[PDB]
Amino acid sequence: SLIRKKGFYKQDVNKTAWELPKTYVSPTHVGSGAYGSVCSAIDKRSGEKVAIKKLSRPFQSEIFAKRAYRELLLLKHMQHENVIGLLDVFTPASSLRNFYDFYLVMPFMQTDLQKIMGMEFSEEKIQYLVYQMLKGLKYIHSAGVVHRDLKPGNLAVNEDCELKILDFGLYVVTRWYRAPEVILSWMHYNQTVDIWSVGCIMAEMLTGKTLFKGKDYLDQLTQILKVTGVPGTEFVQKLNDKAAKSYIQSLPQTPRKDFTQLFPRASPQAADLLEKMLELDVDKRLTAAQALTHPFFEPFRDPEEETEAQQPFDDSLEHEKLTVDEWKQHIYKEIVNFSP
Ligand SMILES: O=C(Nc1ccc(Oc2ccncc2)cc1)c1ccnc(N2CCOCC2)c1
Repeated sequence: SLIRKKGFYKQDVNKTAWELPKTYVSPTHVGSGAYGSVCSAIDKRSGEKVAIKKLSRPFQSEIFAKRAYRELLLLKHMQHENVIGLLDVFTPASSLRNFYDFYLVMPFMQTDLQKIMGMEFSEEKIQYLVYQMLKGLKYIHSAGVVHRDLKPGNLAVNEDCELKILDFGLYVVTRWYRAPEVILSWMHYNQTVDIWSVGCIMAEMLTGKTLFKGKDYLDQLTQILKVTGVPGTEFVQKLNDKAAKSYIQSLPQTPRKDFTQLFPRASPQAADLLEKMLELDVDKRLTAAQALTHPFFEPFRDPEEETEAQQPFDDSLEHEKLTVDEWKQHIYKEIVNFSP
């Protein structure tokens, strides 16, 4: 019987107590979040900088335990350059009675797109970043996983502009990057909801300004339609929301675009790619794989880097309804069963 496993040491980080293995040193506060907090550290074994996430009271309710479990499984399942992944998982606990929390170890990312946004952006930089986005999206999609909430705050970068996607498999919150069909639920969505997000993010890189805002979903829609133009009969028919369909048929039918005019500084190839991602029709909107073939990425394209998951993300317990204690049992085993 022990207080914590050997080789662990107690240290305060950002005025909270952290219990870390010896191999991780010089922990340094990074951020405090909704369900945990993060620090950086040096893996003295390799001297490389990692990020360590302390889960906060993951076992306080079935909802917290599932979520914490889900994050672990997803990070573990994805193996891709542009998708955040797992280097290590640990807990100071020595038994189930001990089991209060666990730590996720991941590669350290200096910053994110939300924090370096606004600064003009050359098209070459845009080509490079967006190309990495699409590759990561192609990978998670191929595993049957959609992000649903892609945003600059979710795209981590280092100083070399290497990119990894975060937080995949997640009144009036801001929904600037969200797909119309999700905000209005006016037809069923596919994996190309994330592509809409990429379009909004790319557009913002080009101009320095958020593409779509609005106090409420209707004003956002009005801003979206200024750009996409009012959709034609082919699209209108696919709508499963008759009230929305009515509303759309009753609008001043303002024709689409000329994205060359909406983005008067964009290259033809960039405007063309934008046109195909900012597409209302979820059946015509580009997939990640298809957008990767676009000429806008010619200088960076390497088909070999455009991998797919070999296996679909398969959580048999995704639907299950279990007791917090049972959840801890599974999370506990996964941690034991893990290997770096
Ligand atoms: O990226 C993730 N986690 C994560 C991202 C960044 C992070 O902090 C870092 C990482 C690297 N460098 C700096 C900070 C810590 C955890 C992540 C992936 C997939 N699913 C996630 N969840 C879905 C279920 O509930 C919410 C959690 C989280």
